[PDB]
Amino acid sequence: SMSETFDVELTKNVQGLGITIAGYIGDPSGIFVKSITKSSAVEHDGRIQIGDQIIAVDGTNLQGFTNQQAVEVLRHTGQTVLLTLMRRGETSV
Repeated sequence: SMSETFDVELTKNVQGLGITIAGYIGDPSGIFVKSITKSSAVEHDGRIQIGDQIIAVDGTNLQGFTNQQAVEVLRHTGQTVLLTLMRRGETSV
């Protein structure tokens, strides 16, 4: 197994952060970056990539949460956000 964990301090503009994030919902888990908007704060920063897992927001660890619970933390953020992400490079399946 191998992963990278990193954090990114971001300040929203008119387009917000500029990421679309998703996880499985219904009856491993997690929420992941699906897309990054052109000219967004996230794109400008350059570190975050599609497939990165969001594992913490503003001091709140998300890894024990339901995916929708985690989504709601992101939805209710203020203008400045500290995101912690995990990027998996090797897995055993």
